[PDB]
Amino acid sequence: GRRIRVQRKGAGSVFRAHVARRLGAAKLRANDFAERTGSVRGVVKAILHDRGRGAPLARVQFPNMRGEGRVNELFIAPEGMYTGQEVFSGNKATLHIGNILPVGNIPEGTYVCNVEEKPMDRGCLARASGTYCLVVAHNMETNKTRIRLPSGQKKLISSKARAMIGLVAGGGRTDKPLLKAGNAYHKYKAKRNCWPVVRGVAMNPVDHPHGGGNHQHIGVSSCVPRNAVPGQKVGLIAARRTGCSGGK
RNA sequence: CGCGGCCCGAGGCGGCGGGGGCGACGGGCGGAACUUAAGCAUAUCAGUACGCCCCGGAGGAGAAACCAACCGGGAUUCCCCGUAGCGGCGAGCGACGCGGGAGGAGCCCGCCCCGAAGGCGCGCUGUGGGGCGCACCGCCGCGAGGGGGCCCGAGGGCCCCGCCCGAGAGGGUGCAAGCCCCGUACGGCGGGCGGCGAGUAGCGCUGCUUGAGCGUGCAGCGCGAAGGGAGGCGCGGCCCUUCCAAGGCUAAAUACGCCCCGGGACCGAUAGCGGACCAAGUAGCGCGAGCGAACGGUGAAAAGGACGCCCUGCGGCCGCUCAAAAGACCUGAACCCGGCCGGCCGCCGGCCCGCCGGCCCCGUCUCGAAACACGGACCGAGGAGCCACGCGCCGCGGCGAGCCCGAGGGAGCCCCCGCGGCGGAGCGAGCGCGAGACGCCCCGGGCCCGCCAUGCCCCUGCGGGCGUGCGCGGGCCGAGCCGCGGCGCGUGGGCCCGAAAGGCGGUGAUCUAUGCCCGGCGAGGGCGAGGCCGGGCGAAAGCCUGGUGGAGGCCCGCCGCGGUGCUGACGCGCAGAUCGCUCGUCGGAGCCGGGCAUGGGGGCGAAAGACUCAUCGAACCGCCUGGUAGCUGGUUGCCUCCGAAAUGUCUCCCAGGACAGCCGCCGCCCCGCAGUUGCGGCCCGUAGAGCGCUGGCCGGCGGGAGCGGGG
RNA sequence: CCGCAGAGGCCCCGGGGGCGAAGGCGGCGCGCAGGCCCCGCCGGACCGGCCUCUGGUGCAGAUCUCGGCAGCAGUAGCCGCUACUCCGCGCCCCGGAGGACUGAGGGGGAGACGGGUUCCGCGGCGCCUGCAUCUGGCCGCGGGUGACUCGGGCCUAAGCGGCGGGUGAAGACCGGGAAGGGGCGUGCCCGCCCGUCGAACGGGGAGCCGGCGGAGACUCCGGCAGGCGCGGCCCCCGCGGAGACGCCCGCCCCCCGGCGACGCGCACGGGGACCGCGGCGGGCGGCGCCCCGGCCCGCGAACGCCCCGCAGCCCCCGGACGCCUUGCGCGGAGAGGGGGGCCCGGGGGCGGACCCCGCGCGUCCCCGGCCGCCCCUGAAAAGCCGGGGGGCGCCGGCCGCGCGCCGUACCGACCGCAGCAGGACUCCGGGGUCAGCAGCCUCUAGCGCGGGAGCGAACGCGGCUCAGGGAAGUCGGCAAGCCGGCUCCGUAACCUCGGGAAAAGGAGUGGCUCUGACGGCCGGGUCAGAACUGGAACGGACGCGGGGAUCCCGACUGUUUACUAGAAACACAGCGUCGCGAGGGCCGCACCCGGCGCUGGCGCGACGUGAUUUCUGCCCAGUGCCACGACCGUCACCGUGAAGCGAUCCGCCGAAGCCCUGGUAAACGGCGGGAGUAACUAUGACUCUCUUAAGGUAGCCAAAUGCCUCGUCGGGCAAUUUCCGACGUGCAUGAAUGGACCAACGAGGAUCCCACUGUCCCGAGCCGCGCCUCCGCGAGCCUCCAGCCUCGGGAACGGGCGAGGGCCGGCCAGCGGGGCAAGAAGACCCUUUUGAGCUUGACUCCAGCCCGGGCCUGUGGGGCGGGGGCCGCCGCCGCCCCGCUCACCCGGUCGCGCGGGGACCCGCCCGGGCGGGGAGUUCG
Ligand SMILES: [K+]
Ligand SMILES: [K+]
Ligand SMILES: [K+]
Ligand SMILES: [K+]
Ligand SMILES: [K+]
Ligand SMILES: [K+]
Ligand SMILES: [K+]
Ligand SMILES: [K+]
Ligand SMILES: [K+]
Ligand SMILES: [K+]
Ligand SMILES: [K+]
Ligand SMILES: [K+]
Ligand SMILES: [K+]
Ligand SMILES: [K+]
Ligand SMILES: [K+]
Ligand SMILES: [Mg+2]
Ligand SMILES: [Mg+2]
Ligand SMILES: [Mg+2]
Ligand SMILES: [Mg+2]
Ligand SMILES: [Mg+2]
Ligand SMILES: [Mg+2]
Ligand SMILES: [Mg+2]
Ligand SMILES: [Mg+2]
Ligand SMILES: [Mg+2]
Ligand SMILES: [Mg+2]
Ligand SMILES: [Mg+2]
Ligand SMILES: [Mg+2]
Ligand SMILES: [Mg+2]
Ligand SMILES: [Mg+2]
Ligand SMILES: [Mg+2]
Ligand SMILES: [Mg+2]
Ligand SMILES: [Mg+2]
Ligand SMILES: [Mg+2]
Ligand SMILES: [Mg+2]
Ligand SMILES: [Mg+2]
Ligand SMILES: [Mg+2]
Ligand SMILES: [Mg+2]
Ligand SMILES: [Mg+2]
Ligand SMILES: [Mg+2]
Ligand SMILES: [Mg+2]
Ligand SMILES: [Mg+2]
Ligand SMILES: [Mg+2]
Ligand SMILES: [Mg+2]
Ligand SMILES: [Mg+2]
Ligand SMILES: [Mg+2]
Ligand SMILES: [Mg+2]
Ligand SMILES: [Mg+2]
Ligand SMILES: [Mg+2]
Ligand SMILES: [Mg+2]
Ligand SMILES: [Mg+2]
Ligand SMILES: [Mg+2]
Ligand SMILES: [Mg+2]
Ligand SMILES: [Mg+2]
Ligand SMILES: [Mg+2]
Ligand SMILES: [Mg+2]
Ligand SMILES: [Mg+2]
Ligand SMILES: [Mg+2]
Ligand SMILES: [Mg+2]
Ligand SMILES: [Mg+2]
Ligand SMILES: [Mg+2]
Ligand SMILES: [Mg+2]
Ligand SMILES: [Mg+2]
Ligand SMILES: [Mg+2]
Ligand SMILES: [Mg+2]
Ligand SMILES: [Mg+2]
Ligand SMILES: [Mg+2]
Ligand SMILES: [Mg+2]
Ligand SMILES: [Mg+2]
Ligand SMILES: [Mg+2]
Ligand SMILES: [Mg+2]
Ligand SMILES: [Mg+2]
Ligand SMILES: [Mg+2]
Ligand SMILES: [Mg+2]
Ligand SMILES: [Mg+2]
Ligand SMILES: [Mg+2]
Ligand SMILES: [Mg+2]
Ligand SMILES: [Mg+2]
Ligand SMILES: [Mg+2]
Ligand SMILES: [Mg+2]
Ligand SMILES: [Mg+2]
Ligand SMILES: [Mg+2]
Ligand SMILES: [Mg+2]
Ligand SMILES: [Mg+2]
Ligand SMILES: [Mg+2]
Ligand SMILES: [Mg+2]
Ligand SMILES: [Mg+2]
Ligand SMILES: [Mg+2]
Ligand SMILES: [Mg+2]
Ligand SMILES: [Mg+2]
Ligand SMILES: [Mg+2]
Ligand SMILES: [Mg+2]
Ligand SMILES: [Mg+2]
Ligand SMILES: [Mg+2]
Ligand SMILES: [Mg+2]
Ligand code: NA
Ligand code: NA
Ligand code: NA
Ligand code: NA
Ligand code: NA
Ligand code: NA
Ligand code: NA
Ligand code: NA
Ligand code: NA
Ligand code: NA
Ligand code: NA
Ligand code: NA
Ligand code: NA
Ligand code: NA
Ligand code: NA
Ligand code: NA
Ligand code: NA
Ligand code: NA
Repeated sequence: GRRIRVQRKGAGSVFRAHVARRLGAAKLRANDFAERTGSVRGVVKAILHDRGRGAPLARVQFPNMRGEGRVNELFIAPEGMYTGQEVFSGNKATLHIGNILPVGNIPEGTYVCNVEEKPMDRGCLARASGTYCLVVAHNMETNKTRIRLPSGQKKLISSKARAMIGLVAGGGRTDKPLLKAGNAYHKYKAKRNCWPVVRGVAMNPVDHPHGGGNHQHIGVSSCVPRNAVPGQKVGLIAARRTGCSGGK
């Protein structure tokens, strides 16, 4: 046979993300001495649309603390943030929607977004439109805090990791049908080359393990083991069960 | 927080080096497959092709941590000579020592002693010096000797008579030249003590490699030393014989293309190099890597064509130069053709010559070809069992218990000298033992040697002698060595041409597939969604009606973009995919241009195994490669003498082979033969015949002990 | 033995030769033959008998190689693109006259790419210009491309390269962690880190008119302007307004900004150019009759100054149910009103330059303010400018100079072997008819293209008409025909309520003469009505749906086998499952390193089904997958114990895996037989029996799926192997390998009805081109030889052979019975110890991944188990756990005021497991 679609994707070429006309990487403000002691004030300048992304981005201007002038940031906007609003970051930031503060100072039961797994990594956990995390409990003896992820799993992170109050803006996007093939075309034209999708049973044996036969059908079981080598891992990988169980 | 030394680093300046090129030879790495094994996977091809790196006129190797087992040799290289071994123990593969030659050459550093005596801006983290005690090339030149007659366009021709010679090699000149010219032969000049190399040697595990076999050489990882290494079977112990690794240098004898010189039983213009021609790796072909032709000749001398006459010009005639037009050119065949002149159907035979008689188209495979089996329009030229090595047998020559142009050396292609080797004794796994008795020749017996087994005797004793018994090879008064020729087989492209494939290194996204960036484009109509305004109804919620508005992968339709049907035209085309009508779509998942990206078992794919420059169920270019073929086609003069088989056994054998049979040639010897009848002895169970045996099968008539049916 | 080429010898005064060698042509003789010899003619310088030696040594064939050449044959052919004629002069060149065409998406006028001199003048016909040629893109000889303002040179896009270094046997490939530059002017100050690479369409400082040559022009000349620099002379450090703002011009550094700079769309408004109508002036044509009715011309740039400029945005007074668009929209966060400011690719006046006058619909281009749309939001940089703070100081006017390098002719003359009906990007776009940039005719401009004449057979190609009938033709209504514009009337079942729908189906339409309606302080077209009148005619050419009733498949728009398949195949929205929380998942990759990822579960990746509606049954025995399930048995190296001279051998120890215990079917898949039985018969609700992991549920059916089979019954027909409706123990239906149903849609498959017709009964007539005859030009394929039949025998179907019957010789137009006609070493079938693609529970293996030990690799503490009761020595052996930081690793930061892990991981060596993802090979 020849190389499969999954094997060809990993080599780049016509399978790279289309990044032209993107505003940049969205991140929390970097951690420094000024906000390790007090608070730093900024102002929201604009709210913009990012190609490929479902959630809006906000441009926030802060004073420069190692010289003269100003510093421009790029945040993921929580719901309810408006142009001209002033926000704070630091150990002494107040509990308002746009503010950034460490999770140790956030009361249990609060909604947070753009949480950082390890201190000083600039956010990585709740970044897609409509998502949020919950602060569950604190442990002052070990200095660790428990959170609940959008998938429902529970994780322990250090109490010095920062987050933003609120939930990500743009919630409800997936409640509307795409309806037409032309809509999915535009959606994926803003992201990467991955659409439309040809079924494996509709191919010839030379280019997929599912192809061939006098009727269209999968010859064997579709569950493959975890240790299958790269050209073999197609179908359901290491599935614990299959079918529509119906219960919890 | 400052500044001096040492150490470790940074920027600049000066002077010196490096890099790239070379179809051979040389060194170091990486590393195939075709092919053979009648299949194939270990093996082989091959430590090859090819890729990468690096010198030189040579390179590399080199002065024992060597061979050997001897009444020993003694650094490296090159020539002559020849079997241990490895191996689906198959096919295949394969060294070295001893011996004879060419050439010949030896040494250093570290460690140890002194310590700046040194190459002095460096260097004690070591420069410099030493062992300490006993005892063929090039350049320049000169260079002899014939006339007369005849006849030719010109003689180097014919006849007669001469000369030169350290020169009679050759070339030129109007026809075969020692003496017509240049050259050829004969010249000159220049050039006792101290001290021996550590992440090493070795070992364990793993990979490659070798003839190296319980390891030939190398390497990775782990462990890791003091006297050490080797002696072609491992381990432990004790001896003997030999050498001193883990640092370095070195001439000679040897190999070889381009370029220059000489020679040849070589080719002679479809040959010889692809390339004999004032322009060839040229013209021309391909996006590119690459591919790559054809074309020689007047005559001694260009003397390369006078004059004249016709002609509207184009041209023609007549003649001129020359030995000759040999006139763009030597000679000038065949096929095919025009004129004039003679005939009427091919071949063989007879004849007073058109009558009679006979005659299917060759080559090939085949039981069988005129075949409706294949190849062949015609003509010319080219066109296919050669060579090397190995093995067997035959003939001839020389010498003969011997024989022998090895390499090489003597300045003599042909002369002189010149080792192995083979032969001379076999058998046996091996320790080992070891032949006489007869014979024109041949065959056969009989004895003897070795291997195996036995009986008796005895010294020096699992040792000697004598005898006996089967089988296998050898022997009994040596026949070989070298060379030349032939026949057959094997290994090499291997008589000539012919695959579908496999490998190595390179070149392409002008077409086409997908993506990204920058630009551009879409006549005219139809339908009439949300939102908004007026009027009416209603208790309220709300509803009814007229207008406005201008949504949509909506509809009709032009250019564009496609490609349905006629299964129309064309189908030696306009065209290696076109033309005409008819048709699908036409604001969108639309169409078009340029730039850029993805590369071959890879890419790209709204998926047809589609497309990737007329090439895709694996592109193109060159090379391995004249790849292999038990299969199809072809394989070139005459006469004479002999003359088959299409069967048996085995075979991954059934379209092929080996052994036997049939046949040819070459012989040799001298010993009665026969595909026949007659006479004498013995053997066989077929035709026919038959129903005694083994089976089968119609009835008739008698006896009834016993049994059954029925009266 | 004959012959060929060459070597060593002989050839009696030293072989034969211009008194004529080799070779060629014709003719005798000799030899069984292979061959040899002699004679005549041609030719013009070499040749060879005998002996010994040597070899690239003798041709009819190979779909042989190279060269030449025949018949066929004066044959096939010189059919697209409407067309030429008379005279000078010749069908083709030039001129005049006539007749036509392309038809503004041009056979027009110009560029980009590609070509490379094809361009121009003079001359010419040897080649080419498939006929001719006096012509030419052909041949010869001379010429021809001018830039401060146009393009390139500069910028950056998608990309490419470089980078102390890293890796690999190299070639090479990969790359942020590295003491990485300037200024002013000599001393100080500032500063983390690439590119004068990549766009003759994107960005960009500035050009217009007139004229001149033979071939060049935004380039030359004349005139009039712009931009950017340099040098002299004079030469200034801000005022007005109530405000929006105005008016006369400062630079350098740090920071903050702007311009450059950006989507699509139906409409609405403005400007320009084009177009048309009327008037006045100038010129022309025709004129049988009319004609102030026909045609042509009447021009004004860049740039400078002054006025005007709707909508938009802003200022002042003051304090509201008003203002206003086609649509909207706005107002106490300040409307209307009155009075002002700013921008506006534009217009007017005066200059440039001694300007005929008015009016209007439409077309194209550009601009404007709004509104609508997106799970789509519609480039960047050089360069230029402004503001704040700081530091500095003439900065403008006049007058002079200057502006380097390269492209530049011409062409669809380009690619397809060619002067090939193919392919090949863009710009400008008149009149009439009309909805129209459609079709048809035409002004401007261009131009008669592989040649002509005759004739008017068959037959072909492209067209036309046809009595009566009307699908009877045929596999099949294939082909052709019918319909069609606009206005009015009228439109069913069904439906996802949006459609169906132009459903179906009717009627009207010309010309002329009139009437009314709709604006403005002249104009315009449109809509409606009436009389009259033409062969019972009017969308009079052109352009332009035939319709209806049903079944199957796919929801729909879309895509596909370039060159035989456009579909029911693929895609699709929707639905469902599975994996992953970054120290992760999936993939690339020889190594170093990469992609998703400028990402973070409303995400990313892997699969199946395939809109809506209604549903989606039972089975975990098999195979697969999964257990932070369990360590039962087995299962490595290493380690450790016993024995041994040693090599070694025997035990223990026991990671993953398997085994074991469970879960899982929108995982792969699977889903039964035999008997008896109800008051006629028949059937079987019911009973018995064997048996599975479970025994096919809801549905559906002789279906695109039913062998038997043309199943049985009903409908439709005169008559039906077709079609529709039912029936069902269904060879072998069936539930996301999805079941059933379905409005809209379809160059999809199928049956019937209306209308229509040469499809047919059954053919006839006609038009143009070819054919045919002529002048000019002029090939391919094929070919053992030949070319009349019947029978026989024969490789079993003869042109030839045996026996009979016929036939002078030579040609033409046609034709398709033969020549087993041609085109190709059968692709079907078999064999060969010949392949390749693909599969897997064939056999032998490899990457990759998982798991264990050792090295890398430090510094401390502790627990357990082994060397009647222990106590062990504190040194012996194993396994295990918890710290610290210094190795090692990861993150943040411009190293401006700091983190996370950690002796584990990673890497390397050896060992075990998984492993059609991949490789090689076999398949008597
Ligand atoms: K799919
Ligand atoms: K080898
Ligand atoms: K045959
Ligand atoms: K045949
Ligand atoms: K011999
Ligand atoms: K390939
Ligand atoms: K046989
Ligand atoms: K009997
Ligand atoms: K440019
Ligand atoms: K020009
Ligand atoms: K899907
Ligand atoms: K199971
Ligand atoms: K069925
Ligand atoms: K019936
Ligand atoms: K269709
Ligand atoms: Mg398919
Ligand atoms: Mg497969
Ligand atoms: Mg199929
Ligand atoms: Mg230097
Ligand atoms: Mg070979
Ligand atoms: Mg073989
Ligand atoms: Mg073979
Ligand atoms: Mg083979
Ligand atoms: Mg070998
Ligand atoms: Mg050397
Ligand atoms: Mg002389
Ligand atoms: Mg001479
Ligand atoms: Mg030493
Ligand atoms: Mg080997
Ligand atoms: Mg020994
Ligand atoms: Mg040497
Ligand atoms: Mg030649
Ligand atoms: Mg005769
Ligand atoms: Mg006869
Ligand atoms: Mg043959
Ligand atoms: Mg045969
Ligand atoms: Mg036969
Ligand atoms: Mg024959
Ligand atoms: Mg010949
Ligand atoms: Mg003898
Ligand atoms: Mg050959
Ligand atoms: Mg070959
Ligand atoms: Mg192979
Ligand atoms: Mg390209
Ligand atoms: Mg392209
Ligand atoms: Mg729209
Ligand atoms: Mg549409
Ligand atoms: Mg056709
Ligand atoms: Mg034809
Ligand atoms: Mg790859
Ligand atoms: Mg005979
Ligand atoms: Mg066998
Ligand atoms: Mg009998
Ligand atoms: Mg002569
Ligand atoms: Mg020869
Ligand atoms: Mg011949
Ligand atoms: Mg003709
Ligand atoms: Mg016309
Ligand atoms: Mg031009
Ligand atoms: Mg010209
Ligand atoms: Mg020319
Ligand atoms: Mg410019
Ligand atoms: Mg310029
Ligand atoms: Mg550039
Ligand atoms: Mg531009
Ligand atoms: Mg000028
Ligand atoms: Mg010009
Ligand atoms: Mg020009
Ligand atoms: Mg070409
Ligand atoms: Mg053309
Ligand atoms: Mg019919
Ligand atoms: Mg019929
Ligand atoms: Mg039709
Ligand atoms: Mg469809
Ligand atoms: Mg469609
Ligand atoms: Mg096709
Ligand atoms: Mg088709
Ligand atoms: Mg049922
Ligand atoms: Mg059925
Ligand atoms: Mg039915
Ligand atoms: Mg049917
Ligand atoms: Mg019918
Ligand atoms: Mg079934
Ligand atoms: Mg199910
Ligand atoms: Mg099914
Ligand atoms: Mg015949
Ligand atoms: Mg006959
Ligand atoms: Mg015919
Ligand atoms: Mg015929
Ligand atoms: Mg064949
Ligand atoms: Mg064939
Ligand atoms: Mg066989
Ligand atoms: Mg194979
Ligand atoms: Mg395989
Ligand atoms: Na070099
Ligand atoms: Na040299
Ligand atoms: Na010749
Ligand atoms: Na001559
Ligand atoms: Na015969
Ligand atoms: Na044959
Ligand atoms: Na033939
Ligand atoms: Na004897
Ligand atoms: Na349409
Ligand atoms: Na297929
Ligand atoms: Na070959
Ligand atoms: Na002769
Ligand atoms: Na030959
Ligand atoms: Na004219
Ligand atoms: Na038109
Ligand atoms: Na979707
Ligand atoms: Na099955
Ligand atoms: Na294949």
